[PDB]
Amino acid sequence: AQNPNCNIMIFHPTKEEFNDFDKYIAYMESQGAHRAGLAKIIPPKEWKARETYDNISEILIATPLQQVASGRAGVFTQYHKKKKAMTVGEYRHLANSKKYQTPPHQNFEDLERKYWKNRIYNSPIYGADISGSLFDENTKQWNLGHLGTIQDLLEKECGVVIEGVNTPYLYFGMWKTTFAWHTEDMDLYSINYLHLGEPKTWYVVPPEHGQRLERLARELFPGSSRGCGAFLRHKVALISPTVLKENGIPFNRITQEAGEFMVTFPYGYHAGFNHGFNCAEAINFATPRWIDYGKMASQCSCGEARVTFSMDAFVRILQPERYDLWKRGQD
Ligand SMILES: O=C(O)CNC(=O)C(=O)O
Ligand SMILES: [Mg+2]
Ligand code: NI
Ligand SMILES: [Zn+2]
Repeated sequence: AQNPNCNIMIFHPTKEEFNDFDKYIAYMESQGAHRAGLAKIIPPKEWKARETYDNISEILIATPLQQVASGRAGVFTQYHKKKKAMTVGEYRHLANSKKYQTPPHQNFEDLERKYWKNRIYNSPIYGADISGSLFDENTKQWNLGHLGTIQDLLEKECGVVIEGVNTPYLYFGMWKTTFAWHTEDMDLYSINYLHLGEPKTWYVVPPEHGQRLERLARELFPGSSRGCGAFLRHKVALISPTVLKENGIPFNRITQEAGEFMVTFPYGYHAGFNHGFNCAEAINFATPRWIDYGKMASQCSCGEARVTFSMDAFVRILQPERYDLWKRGQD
């Protein structure tokens, strides 16, 4: 069995290997990359996402979100407070302000220490889930707006034709912006490209050990667990690496820098934080190997998780027994 310790693997495809996206994902899996839940892909030196980032300031962040924490430094939740609209140029100036800018630090490890010590005492502002793309249309390789759609994958594998679309989303971050512990909708894959700016640190639990993280989360968040049998779908709970180590939960960590892709694999729980002002693009995708994970994915039916239109069909076709309850949670 490849990668039996479930380490995060880093790939360096050549320009030739970068042509066929599906083939390269299958290659990484042949080497055991999915066992980690996360992989890093460094694009060939000849590749670029677009020519420059000099003209992005006028993109609108319609509903910036202030991420307010509650709890203790290593075990906390966050809620998202809506703020007034602002442009990317306005948001960048805000991220760089004395109130929000990255503090002086020695290296990524020192910054990680400062994040877990101090995150809860501040409320950073995030642009999230902004439909759009920063890939140039002429970028043919690994262009996250030109991938094969999940609806087409389901049709190819299972024969069923369904409604729905699959487009990418932009994220604008600043120091201490935080992504809570979660798997993707329907335990899909994700791909994330860091277009510009400061890094993102990721934490990940191997898919084969995801239920260990779920059991710890039920212990640490006991009222939320009573409220919903899939409350991590709410995407609000944080647990630090020190707490995970104290509780014996298997995990790994890695820092993504600008110009790098990260792939999350089905049922790989992940969480993390941004180091400073940045912009990322991400989208969900599927392969044949996902189908079995989609069929088994937990679902939130309490009303909190509310998701895209296109998840309806996935539930309806892959999880018909659950469909009526889940749809009630959507309405
Ligand atoms: O950029 C982001 O905020 C978050 N990305 C992910 O959790 C992902 O690609 O799965
Ligand atoms: Mg612009
Ligand atoms: Ni994710
Ligand atoms: Zn719920």
